Amino acid sequence: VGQFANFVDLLQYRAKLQARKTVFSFLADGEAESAALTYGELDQKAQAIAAFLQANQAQGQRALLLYPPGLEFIGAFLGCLYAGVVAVPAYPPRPNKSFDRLHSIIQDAQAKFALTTTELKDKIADRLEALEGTDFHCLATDQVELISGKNWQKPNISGTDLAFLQYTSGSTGDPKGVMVSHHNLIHNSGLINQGFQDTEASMGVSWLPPYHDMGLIGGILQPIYVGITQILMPPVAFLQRPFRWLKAINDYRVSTSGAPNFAYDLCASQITPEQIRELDLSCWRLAFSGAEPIRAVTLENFAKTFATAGFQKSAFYPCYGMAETTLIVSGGNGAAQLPQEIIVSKQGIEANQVRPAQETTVTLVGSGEVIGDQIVKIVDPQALTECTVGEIGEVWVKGESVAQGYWQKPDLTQQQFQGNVGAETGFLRTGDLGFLQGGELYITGRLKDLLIIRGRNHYPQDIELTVEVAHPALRQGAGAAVSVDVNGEEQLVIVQEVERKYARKLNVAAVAQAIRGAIAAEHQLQPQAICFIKPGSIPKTSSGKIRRHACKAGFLDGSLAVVGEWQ
Ligand SMILES: CCCCCCCCCCCCCCCC(=O)OP(=O)(O)OC[C@H]1O[C@@H](n2cnc3c(N)ncnc32)[C@H](O)[C@@H]1O
Ligand SMILES: [Mg+2]
Repeated sequence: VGQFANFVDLLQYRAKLQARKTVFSFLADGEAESAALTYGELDQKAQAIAAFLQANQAQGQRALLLYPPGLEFIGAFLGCLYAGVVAVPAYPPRPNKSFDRLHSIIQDAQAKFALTTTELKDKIADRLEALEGTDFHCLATDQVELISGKNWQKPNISGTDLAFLQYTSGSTGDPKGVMVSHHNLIHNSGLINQGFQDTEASMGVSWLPPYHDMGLIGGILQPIYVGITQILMPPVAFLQRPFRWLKAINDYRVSTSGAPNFAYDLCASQITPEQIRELDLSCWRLAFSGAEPIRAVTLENFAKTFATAGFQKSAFYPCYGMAETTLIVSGGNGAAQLPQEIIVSKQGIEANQVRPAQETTVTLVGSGEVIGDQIVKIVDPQALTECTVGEIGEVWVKGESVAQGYWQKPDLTQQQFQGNVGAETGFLRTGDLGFLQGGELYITGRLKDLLIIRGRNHYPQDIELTVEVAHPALRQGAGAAVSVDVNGEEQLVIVQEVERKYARKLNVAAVAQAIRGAIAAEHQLQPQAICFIKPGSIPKTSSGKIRRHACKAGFLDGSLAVVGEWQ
């Protein structure tokens, strides 16, 4: 299984050894099973979608995948890998909504094809002719006869061949196209396994969106790499009823499931004690947390709320990675059983220094140990010099899981993927600030979002966290801290969402004073402005990640749903 150069060779091996073993079982409601596929059935569907793609002239071309969460997406993705089509996964179009995001990906990828369901094709095909022209082909893959796979021409695949374009969320700018090779998929899959240590006997459940990151290389490809059964449900099922995630873990004895930090909080806040009494989570040995700052308070609250249900905090597996690194770089608590946490000086962090406080203290959770034969270095963003111990700098990654570059973006590719430091070359600039401590990599935040006000460095998420809890009328997770230029000097602007219940009876001055008071105590900062926005109006990615730069653009252009303003 570890001699496989690509996932096409690998699934074909699994379709022989475990043909009748169930690979994916989809619960459309997060409760009852709706559909399933065996390794043999997944292989056959893949050869058939492949043959449909090759006859449709898609080989060597880029194809958008537009599918609802389900097994059709999975089959279309593996069909593209079998066919030699560069797949471009994306969130599907939704009703009463624009296709701007989708057209922008089509223009960037120079895609000639959209792969979708019969239902969506009948609703979007003419809109795609309007936007992309007649030479663009919206194809449906859900009604391909399985006998078509007899006409599949196996491409001569090498690991250096490009498999798919993984587009970034667009939190810091425009989505960029990550060129993920076949070797990138195989190398990182092994890296996830050197850390997760899963076996053919491991069970998995995943509500994560299948389009990108943890949902695709981990929720779809890792089950196939390890030869295990994965239970899958739509993210909306978990979001509406978080108990469905933990009930599935209990029901199928799931060993390995995980999600971003916010999901652990929602499970803790929205699961009743009667529901906790229906749970047995002793089966959960790896509970991963990635794609978002891991907060120490969230780890403790989950461990405390669910210890009666058998959850152990030793199961928490902190992990870090990005699309430019395929998926994972660091993970695990090392020789420790519990996620390593350091208590350091707040003002020190604002000064790129990690030191004890002698000064308010901050608690930082490690994002894991560098997994495998990859090399992580902490470098100064401007001087391109390697930071010493206790210094905070840009995380730099050199390894075989580093993507080939950004699609049709040559200048940015040389800048971010040709990182030179001292006598070293070939490093990827992650754009993430952090530091090395205890063999563990800690992450402080994103460079492009870092706020520099009054000669001090301020992390936007640290300020957003203070504002959300300042008044009950503020919606948590729906706020942005941005720097605007006032007379040549940088100042702080807060764009925060008000709660739907508090929108009509909102005391702008009272809540603004609660906000100014909290930011001054914790950050010694005075907001130039506080813009209160309507519930659900914050510029967000398709994932839900806040676009802070677009909040500053909208404040400066007046495009926000303003229900209140302070200046
Ligand atoms: C059968 C068993 C199943 C197997 C499952 C395996 C799956 C587990 C591996 C997930 C490893 C995590 C990667 C996430 C990718 C992504 O997140 O994709 P991407 O959209 O490119 O965002 C990138 C930016 O997210 C921010 N970020 C990511 N990790 C952060 C952190 N630990 N702490 C703070 N910030 C963080 C950061 O800023 C980063 O650069
Ligand atoms: Mg990024």
